[PDB]
Amino acid sequence: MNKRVKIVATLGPAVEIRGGKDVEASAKNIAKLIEAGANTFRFNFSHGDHQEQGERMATVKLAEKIAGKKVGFLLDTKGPEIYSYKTGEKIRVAALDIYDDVEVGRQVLVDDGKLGLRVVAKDDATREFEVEVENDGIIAKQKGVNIPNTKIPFPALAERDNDDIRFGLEQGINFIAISFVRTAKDVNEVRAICEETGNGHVQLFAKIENQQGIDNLDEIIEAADGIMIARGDMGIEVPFEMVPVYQKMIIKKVNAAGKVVITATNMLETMTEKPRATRSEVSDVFNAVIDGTDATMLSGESANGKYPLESVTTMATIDKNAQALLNEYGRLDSDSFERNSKTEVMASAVKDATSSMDIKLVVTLTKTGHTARLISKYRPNADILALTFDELTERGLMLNWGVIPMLTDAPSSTDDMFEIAERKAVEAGLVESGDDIVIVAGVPVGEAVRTNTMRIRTVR
Amino acid sequence: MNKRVKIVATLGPAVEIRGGKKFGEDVEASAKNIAKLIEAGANTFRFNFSHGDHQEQGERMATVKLAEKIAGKKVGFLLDTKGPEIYKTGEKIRVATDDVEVGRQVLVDDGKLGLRVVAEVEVENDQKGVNIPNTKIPFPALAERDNDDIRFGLEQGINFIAISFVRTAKDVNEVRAICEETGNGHVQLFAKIENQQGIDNLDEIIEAADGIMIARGDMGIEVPFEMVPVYQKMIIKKVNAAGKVVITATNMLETMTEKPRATRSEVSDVFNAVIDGTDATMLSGESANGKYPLESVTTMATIDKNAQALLNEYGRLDSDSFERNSKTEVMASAVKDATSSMDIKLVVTLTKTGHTARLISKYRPNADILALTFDELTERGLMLNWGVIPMLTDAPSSTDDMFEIAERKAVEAGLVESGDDIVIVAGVPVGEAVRTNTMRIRTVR
Amino acid sequence: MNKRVKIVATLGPAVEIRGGKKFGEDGYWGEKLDVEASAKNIAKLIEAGANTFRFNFSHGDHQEQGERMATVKLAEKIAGKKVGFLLDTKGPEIRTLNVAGALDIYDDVEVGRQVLVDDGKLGLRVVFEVEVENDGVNIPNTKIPFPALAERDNDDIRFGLEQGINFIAISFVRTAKDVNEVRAICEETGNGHVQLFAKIENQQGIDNLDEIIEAADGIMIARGDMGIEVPFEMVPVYQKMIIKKVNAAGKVVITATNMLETMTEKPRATRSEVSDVFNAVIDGTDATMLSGESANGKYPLESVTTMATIDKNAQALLNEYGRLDSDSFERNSKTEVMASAVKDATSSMDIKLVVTLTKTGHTARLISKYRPNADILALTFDELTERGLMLNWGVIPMLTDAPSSTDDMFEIAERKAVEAGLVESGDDIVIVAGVPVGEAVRTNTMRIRTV
Amino acid sequence: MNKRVKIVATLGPAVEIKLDVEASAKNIAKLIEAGANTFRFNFSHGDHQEQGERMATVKLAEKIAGKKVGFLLDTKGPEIRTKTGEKIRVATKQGIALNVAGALDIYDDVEVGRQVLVDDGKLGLRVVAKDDATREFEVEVENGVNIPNTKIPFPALAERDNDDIRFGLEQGINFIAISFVRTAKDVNEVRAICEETGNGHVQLFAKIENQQGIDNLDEIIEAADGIMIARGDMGIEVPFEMVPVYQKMIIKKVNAAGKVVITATNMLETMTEKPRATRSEVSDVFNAVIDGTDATMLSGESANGKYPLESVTTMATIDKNAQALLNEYGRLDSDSFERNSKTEVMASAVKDATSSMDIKLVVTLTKTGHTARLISKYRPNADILALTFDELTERGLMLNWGVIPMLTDAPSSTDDMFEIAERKAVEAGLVESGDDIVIVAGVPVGEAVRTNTMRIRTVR
Ligand SMILES: O=P(O)(O)OC[C@H]1O[C@](O)(COP(=O)(O)O)[C@@H](O)[C@@H]1O
Ligand SMILES: O=P(O)(O)OC[C@H]1O[C@](O)(COP(=O)(O)O)[C@@H](O)[C@@H]1O
Ligand SMILES: O=P(O)(O)OC[C@H]1O[C@](O)(COP(=O)(O)O)[C@@H](O)[C@@H]1O
Ligand SMILES: O=P(O)(O)OC[C@H]1O[C@](O)(COP(=O)(O)O)[C@@H](O)[C@@H]1O
Repeated sequence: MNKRVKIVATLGPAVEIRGGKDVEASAKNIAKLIEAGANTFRFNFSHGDHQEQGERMATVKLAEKIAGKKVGFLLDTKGPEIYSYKTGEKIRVAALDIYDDVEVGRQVLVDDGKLGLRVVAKDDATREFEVEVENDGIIAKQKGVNIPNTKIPFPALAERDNDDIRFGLEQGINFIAISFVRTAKDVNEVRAICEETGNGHVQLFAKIENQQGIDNLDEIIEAADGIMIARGDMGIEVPFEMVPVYQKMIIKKVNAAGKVVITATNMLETMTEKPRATRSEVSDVFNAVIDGTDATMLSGESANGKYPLESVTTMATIDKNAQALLNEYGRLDSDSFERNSKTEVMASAVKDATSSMDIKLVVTLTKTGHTARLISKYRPNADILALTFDELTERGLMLNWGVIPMLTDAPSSTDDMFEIAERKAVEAGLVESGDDIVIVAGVPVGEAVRTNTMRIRTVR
Repeated sequence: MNKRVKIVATLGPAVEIRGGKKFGEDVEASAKNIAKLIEAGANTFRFNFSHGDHQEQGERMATVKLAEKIAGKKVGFLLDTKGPEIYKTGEKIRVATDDVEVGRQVLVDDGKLGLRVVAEVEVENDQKGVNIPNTKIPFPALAERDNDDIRFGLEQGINFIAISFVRTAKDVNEVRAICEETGNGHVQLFAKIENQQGIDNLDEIIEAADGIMIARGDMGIEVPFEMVPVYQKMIIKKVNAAGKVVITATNMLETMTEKPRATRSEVSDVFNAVIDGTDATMLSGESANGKYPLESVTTMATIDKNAQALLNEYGRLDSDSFERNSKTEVMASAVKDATSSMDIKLVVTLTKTGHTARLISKYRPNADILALTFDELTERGLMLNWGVIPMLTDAPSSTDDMFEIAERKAVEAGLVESGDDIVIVAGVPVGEAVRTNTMRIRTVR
Repeated sequence: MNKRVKIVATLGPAVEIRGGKKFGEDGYWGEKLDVEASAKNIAKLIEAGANTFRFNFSHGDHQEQGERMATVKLAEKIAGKKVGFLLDTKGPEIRTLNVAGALDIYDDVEVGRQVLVDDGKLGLRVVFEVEVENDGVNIPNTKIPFPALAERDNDDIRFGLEQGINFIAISFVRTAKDVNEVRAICEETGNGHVQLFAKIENQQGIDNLDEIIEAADGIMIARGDMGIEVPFEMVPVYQKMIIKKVNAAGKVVITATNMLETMTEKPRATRSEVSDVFNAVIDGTDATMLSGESANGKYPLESVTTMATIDKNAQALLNEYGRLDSDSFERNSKTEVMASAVKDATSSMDIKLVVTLTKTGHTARLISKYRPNADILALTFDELTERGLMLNWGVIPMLTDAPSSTDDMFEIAERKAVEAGLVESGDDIVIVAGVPVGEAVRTNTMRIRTV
Repeated sequence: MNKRVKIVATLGPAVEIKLDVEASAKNIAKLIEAGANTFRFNFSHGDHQEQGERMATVKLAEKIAGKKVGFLLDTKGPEIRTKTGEKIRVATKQGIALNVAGALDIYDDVEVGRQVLVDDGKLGLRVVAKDDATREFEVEVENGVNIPNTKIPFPALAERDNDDIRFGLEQGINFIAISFVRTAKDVNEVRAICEETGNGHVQLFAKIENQQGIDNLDEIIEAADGIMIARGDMGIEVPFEMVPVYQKMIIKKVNAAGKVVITATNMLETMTEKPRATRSEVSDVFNAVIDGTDATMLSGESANGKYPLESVTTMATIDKNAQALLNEYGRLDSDSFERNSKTEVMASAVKDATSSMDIKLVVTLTKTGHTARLISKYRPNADILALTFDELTERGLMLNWGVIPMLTDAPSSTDDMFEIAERKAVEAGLVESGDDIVIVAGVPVGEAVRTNTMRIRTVR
């Protein structure tokens, strides 16, 4: 019984066992988050340096060979960043001069948006904001400041970020989560690097963190390969009771576009410290599966928590069960999609087959992962083994709902792709004799040009 | 545009030209006539054995075999068995023989004169056929008058038998005993429902039979005349659910027996038979013995063709409720999906027995269904399934590309042209595949 | 079991006794109309379920029409039930050519048009030099400038309003203008209460269907001529699309022509005629019509009774097979939302009767738009609005005293229902009214009450 | 814009100022202004005396806030109070060991292969052998005491339970949540106390904490007046990954029954020691409102947190956003209910009017509060003003979805309840001139059994 929601697990020091408190030891430890249900590790280049990142990547390539399973490599960029008080205390506040881009009536928030300073006056002397306090609270050395609803001219791509992804593209990554995507352009420029440097295979998840990115969700979905729902920044930058509705609506739109969405931040946050999750958190990751998410993500829980292995297995088991109730309660609705291509109508016909019968497995023989993404779109009640013929495409499919990618030789004009499909499934022990599978391919290899053939086969 | 609903035309004198003189005033003359019913959209000729001798039926079936040669199209051959058979308000009268309750009605001449038995009968309103509604009278499940006729038919070469006055599975099974004992298992059996006992046992009759003939004449006398609309909707639904074929019969373009144009109730009634889900519509008297036989076929074909353009909006069958009971079904379902997802011009099934062509027809895709079959008897046996166009082809070799043969037979048929998308289903590889197991979406070159 | 689908029975010589002799007995014409004998012939059609009589002003002079309407006013008193009076206009016409208003059609019949003869059985193709194509006169797809209202129709409608009619059925409606011109006669002469049914009978009438329904009080599908003027195999699609639309408009539809035609000669209808009446009801029609079958046929009483039982049986299956859908309606007024809530109530429990205290019949029309699964008793306060309700689906009109501001209309409602013989005790009814009387502007209260 | 989803706030030291009261009265007072609808006194963290004066404190809180609220008492209910491989032992013996509630021999009920979870389902002791002769247990360590999936005959009515139920009924309460309900009888011998005392008007909420209570859900719902989903204990008694399944299915069965349902546990949990909620917490609160819950519960977040007023104002914000997405995402579907009574069917028409037109308010003239409970079940798109004529059913409606309980003098047989209906709502500040409202009542008053008539009126 396989887990179909993918897990994106952030890495950090928690798994890195430093001289007993060291590669092959902590590679044998992250190879355990792989066996536990992690499909992609996140490297947040906001909390490390290239020397620390470049190392923690060669050590995961070690764990893949320990565990036998491969995983995806995702770089998260850093992107635009910016004494206890009591109410009414009118004060003020001081590399871009954001002076004329924040206006009166805005709100300046410090630390997880925990202290509000409404800007009441435009002091123009020392270029300062005459603000005042709305609630008692702190300002600590170096904590996040968000000025919501403002459109501060941050670069489409900050070169701090430019250098970061360029280093990732040369170690060997598969995805880039772009932080603070406000327009399609913030995506296009990271795209222009992936093609310039010869890495068209990389997939871009835009992170939606503020109102600029929600009011542009369409044109961003169009330009990106996925959406990461960075709820943290979004839950400061827009009303905190609107991220449940914005999350339901993002998962639906992104599924409609045939792309991947990842639901992020705070999913098992207690389990950073304590060894068990609140039932508010088991509710959350469960509901993300019913809203249609491709993948659930661990941030702090996996990177710098006491229980890194525990929060993967936890998510894994919640995800595993919540998949069992998508028939009854599922919110995605494939029956409303326009089938906009021959491969997509085929993907529909496969969903129909799994609804009509007990299909154990769908197999697709796919060069670029297109029919695998499209089958995944329709969320069949069966797992999708995607036989592809190049590791980059294989790794590129590891966040798609239900997809199990697997390398095999590109087939010649003279070999039953249908026996190959049965053979590779059984080798993987995903089907036992008498199981029914749905195999799709473009046949005959040579004249096919797209997936064009659906076959129902019972395993010998 | 191809007529999906099939027409069963009852044969008789109205087209048979005897010594140059028409009916009511020579097989080559009558063959050029029958050739015109065929191009007009007759898919199957009916031979009602209830009115005719064995000399007559033999000679007509002669005439249509020539008609196919003239017409360049084949049709099916249907034998209608005859089977079981038999004053003013207040006159008191008796009649002479255990199955008739004192309370039953007797009706002489086509259910118009009413004898309500009281011990002895009494008239109720102001060698004839008699009905006794709501009685389980033990007519032989297999009569002998019929037993001889059926054997006489299978002799000549027939594809269907319509069993008059079915009321239990026994009445069909014993006619199916005769077909697989003469080595014509290939013959398909329509169970005419005509009375309450038929309707009460309709499920077991559907199961035994290959299809129902909704026999509305007798059925109008035997059940209350205002429930046959209700029965017609519920029989078409159930037969369809059982992957079988339902003919809707008698009185359809009635006044076209005498006048050149149909009443607006008649047009409405053919029209609604399609919307309810009929596989076929039937002309009885209208084409057997009537002044405008070809105009009756042409009118029904024109009506049938329109009503199918509205099956999506108005249509009553609903394939989403069906349970796919075999791997061939879930692929029939998956074909219907394909035709819903994009503009598909034709379904092509390569089919040894026509099983696959029937499950596809069952699902009623929005596309015609070209059936590529390898013997004349499977071919003719598919001519009453909704939307199936039977086309004889050479059995594909172990090297032939059957998706190519599907395209070439369809372009030969003139059912497709360069640009059209088609769905093609097959058993691959040929011979070793136990059932249709492959679906292809092919663009026509 | 009250028949909720109303019937329109055309009257004619078939029910009329002329000196002991029935219609067709040798020497029946130029005799003495036995009016009291003819009145209890007619009176039995009324009991058998005829809800309104059609006087077809194409096959009668003004005196014979005037006399028959008299006989029907008697028949009511025998039957102890009242019916509506319907005038069917002659309309624009051409016959073998004689044209109405002696018009010259020559400058607007283009070439490539058809010319049909006798019930559309023989075709003539304009090349008028015209060729025969196969072995009354219609000219499909033309816009012959027939006056929006001729004069013979003007005089027919006026004679009829004088006698006292409740409905007019306007022949060959091509646009709203044909309707608004008869609506002006009706208002000009005091008869603003009269209701107009447009007969859609041709391509321009169908092309203009929306604006016509907007002008009229409802539609008479006259499938006869419609099937000569448009491709015969469309009449079903048009029947279904007109019923759905006239219902979305909360107006009345009548399905008509050849419905039980075999019964005009032989005494039992064919299977396709029983089919046709059944499907009309399942389609959504308020009303089924008889023409020849009841006017000059050998079994007018039987054809009425047959239509009634098909209609009574068909209605019991509207819940399954029924084509109309009151769920997609937009409720455009507070009375409609009350109509909606009545219909919801008759769906949650068994309701044997809905009652409405209606001054104008509005609430009655809006309730019957929603096709609740009960009967509708309309208690109205004059014979004009009572009779005017008589072709609305499921509506039983009954005249009662206008309630006073010191009256329980809910007890009035129960008392009248028990008087009519529709309820017994323990039955559940929905009652609807504007309370308090003389202060409520509109039907604003519903109540569920045990008899 | 009023709030329809009710809040149950648990009171504790956190709002109270020796214990003063007039100072504690004006903390509790703005909890009511925030949205707190019913106060919960968990009678397992305090004696009869202290919890007595807190109920005295809130009723003057009521009269400074200018709104009345409800009184819920949670029984202590049944209880058992007391690294890998360690083969320890634990004893069934009493007064030696387990502090079984009211003392019991729990031996011949806990079979081998069960599981003894000490310290909040923290530690796991897999029972491996039974010492039939001694009667103790032989366990083996795996990774308060809960023993899942066993029918321990816990005191169906302990006198410790019997004691505090009677002190509440004397002090003026409204609801009793009954802990660890496992059969119908656990509500009967507490309802038999209420009818006894002359307090049949009080309503009982079965707290479902264990598996027996989930196997017996139907007959308990039949016997109780509501369910409190105690996701605290439930997460330990059943597999933690199914409490979101069981929560969704509980709320459905409870709302089909026409009874109240409360989502409790861990809901705004971080809002105890931190000032803003996790994004998994807000999604949790949000989802239970889409699930169709009548009320949402704060425990320690208002009983002993740093931010009790803020926990209620935030929960009040999430409830009023989720309520506005009920016509789109709502899991409850009233179109499937059978309409059993003539009051159900009148409630069904009120629903109809709120979907046929803009209905600002539905008003019920009710005495039992029945009609207001049938209307609430069908969840009309509008608030419910329930007029009833005594503070002893006025209080009991305060946990029903959407209903604003308001008291006035019972009407005379010579009046139009409708006029007084329009008159309360205008005084109540819920409607202005032109508002369309739906009034339901039984007429004529003094000779009419059930709720009888429905009227549509536009506010004078
Ligand atoms: O059916 P569509 O959307 O036109 O996709 C067809 C395209 O996808 C491809 O078939 C790639 O498909 P796979 O990567 O799934 O094998 C291309 O050859 C082809 O051009
Ligand atoms: O898939 P099902 O319904 O079990 O039926 C399969 C059977 O019908 C057949 O497929 C025949 O099908 P066709 O005649 O339509 O090719 C047999 O080969 C097989 O025994
Ligand atoms: O609710 P609506 O459609 O605006 O109807 C309002 C009209 O209905 C009427 O009550 C007519 O109603 P009744 O004839 O049914 O009594 C008028 O007085 C009123 O102006
Ligand atoms: O639910 P039912 O069967 O209509 O019964 C209605 C019940 O509610 C009551 O009408 C109470 O109604 P209220 O809501 O006005 O208090 C009782 O008279 C009656 O027993």
